[PDB]
Amino acid sequence: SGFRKMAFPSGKVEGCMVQVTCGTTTLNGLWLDDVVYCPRHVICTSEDMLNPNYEDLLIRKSNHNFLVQAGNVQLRVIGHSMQNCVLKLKVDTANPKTPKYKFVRIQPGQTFSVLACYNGSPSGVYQCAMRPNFTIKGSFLNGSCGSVGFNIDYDCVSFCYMHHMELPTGVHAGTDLEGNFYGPFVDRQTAQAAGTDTTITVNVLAWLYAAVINGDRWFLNRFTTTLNDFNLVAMKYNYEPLTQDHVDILGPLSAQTGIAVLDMCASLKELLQNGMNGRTILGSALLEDEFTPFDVVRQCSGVTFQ
Amino acid sequence: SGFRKMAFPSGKVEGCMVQVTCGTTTLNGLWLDDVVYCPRHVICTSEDMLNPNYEDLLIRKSNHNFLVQAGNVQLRVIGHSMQNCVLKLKVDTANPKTPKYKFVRIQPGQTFSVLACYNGSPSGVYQCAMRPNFTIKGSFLNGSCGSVGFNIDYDCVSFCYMHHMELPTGVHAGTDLEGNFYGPFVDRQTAQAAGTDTTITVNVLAWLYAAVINGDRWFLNRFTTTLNDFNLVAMKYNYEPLTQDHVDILGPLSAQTGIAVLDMCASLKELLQNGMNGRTILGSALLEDEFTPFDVVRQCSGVTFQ
Ligand SMILES: CN(C)C(=O)N(C)[C@@H]1CCS(=O)(=O)C1
Ligand SMILES: CN(C)C(=O)N(C)[C@@H]1CCS(=O)(=O)C1
Repeated sequence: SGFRKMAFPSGKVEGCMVQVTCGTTTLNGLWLDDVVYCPRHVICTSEDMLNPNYEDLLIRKSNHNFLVQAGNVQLRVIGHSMQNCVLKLKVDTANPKTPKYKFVRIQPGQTFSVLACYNGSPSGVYQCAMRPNFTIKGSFLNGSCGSVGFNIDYDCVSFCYMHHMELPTGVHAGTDLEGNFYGPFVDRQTAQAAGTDTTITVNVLAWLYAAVINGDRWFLNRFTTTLNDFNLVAMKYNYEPLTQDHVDILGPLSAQTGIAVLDMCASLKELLQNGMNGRTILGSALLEDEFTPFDVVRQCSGVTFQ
Repeated sequence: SGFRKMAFPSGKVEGCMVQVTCGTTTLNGLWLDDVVYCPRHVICTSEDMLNPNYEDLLIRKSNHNFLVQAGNVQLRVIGHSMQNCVLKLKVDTANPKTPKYKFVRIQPGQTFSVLACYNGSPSGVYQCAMRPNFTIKGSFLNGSCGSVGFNIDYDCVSFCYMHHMELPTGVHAGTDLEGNFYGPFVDRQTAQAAGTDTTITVNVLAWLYAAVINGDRWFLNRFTTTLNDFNLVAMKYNYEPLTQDHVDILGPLSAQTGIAVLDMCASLKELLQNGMNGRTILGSALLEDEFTPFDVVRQCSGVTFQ
């Protein structure tokens, strides 16, 4: 027992990180097979970032202008192409450490691991959720761009995120591995609006199930509710509306604990209206929304990768 | 910017995890050079765990009774010895993935990464602190024993923890890699007392510096204090006493932010006396104590490993 914000083991992704340099800009790339994927803004000067014409900037770049380094080894670039907001650099060597992998576009509320990197070297790993406003709350400094987010399914790495930028508010935006931004964001040094950061209701309920499994039971109340009643309260507190699809996904946790999903919703409703009165749940003083129902099952049942 | 509970990249340690089986008990071992390290309680039946005589139990075990599996490969055990609460199994093959490494015994308040494993396979990675009562608050299920805690210094892995057990209160106890428990705990299924879990004051102050660096400034107050005044308040709230050694360690953070350590102590004193009034700091509703001053510098300056 115990319940922790747990990332996937990072080794499979560590073996894919390289350094990409174009002129005076260095960031991270992802080397899979004989392609290196990186943020197209590698081609930009700080001046360019104000109003970049990526097509025009790219015309001045040749294969030999992209410096790709895998630890000590230089990779030879034999082709380059722009796909949305990423560059695909074709190299003459397939990554010998390439894992089984997929490119997936995740939905808001879904979680993933970030391997934060600088100059193609890993600094750390942490768990993130795609926020309902399509931002993530990460830890990224200058040079971290091209760091990736991923999930592992036994032996297959599903890459879902590449880091591209920080909003003036200090939240993070990026793309899938086809170079399409999550949300309405663009790779330009312009003021960009994050909308309302709503709480991922289904994830809060999953974590309340985790709390019960782990003996943290004080918040269980005598009440039930309905989806419409709960949602009328969820709306007021900027919680995502809970759907029958969400109830269905929580079924296995409901079954393990013997607590009906709607009873757990009534507990959550009282926690929203009354707060925690200075108490904690799994060591948090607020309602945690970065565990999915799949995350809770996974952690509470000890599923393995290799 | 942003500030996250960040583990070390896990790849170097993933390459060291193996499965150890003795009779009907399976747990994890750590394969470094031609030695596999594991919890000595691998030799125990659930009956044995009530009052084990490890010396007597060990007499009935031969090299061929320890089944060691590295993914698909069986390792051949050519020797075994008990060191405190760990077994050292000598194998005929040096781990080809052995990193540069050290065995270190950490102090309470120090942080490390855990790679949670089952049957020699990694499930996840998270950051822990050695609590002042020498427990850790982990995420460990049946089979996780022999999972290790570690720090990385560029290319060298410092192993500091091996998981051995859960207290009836759901906190975790284990050893250094010489098999000496942290704290007064024993590898026996007996009721064992965790003492007071005090807050790591120096770590709270480091995280308050991280908050300021990351623009979360609302808690900065107009006051200062002294070490004796602050400590009189720290004691009442079960905070560890702050020493001049602690002030010294916070010097670089004090220098970066221009906030005197004692001014930050006066801010912390008001947060203890008055609480957060429903506000957050780096997305927490409580004062976080599992970042060291070294952790904050490291994360805020993007230091790299390989
Ligand atoms: C592309 N990179 C690396 C960035 O972080 N940006 C340009 C931010 C966009 C919004 S901003 O102008 O505040 C900075
Ligand atoms: C050795 N292992 C794997 C354990 O977790 N224990 C025996 C705990 C000691 C205290 S207990 O008796 O509650 C269980």
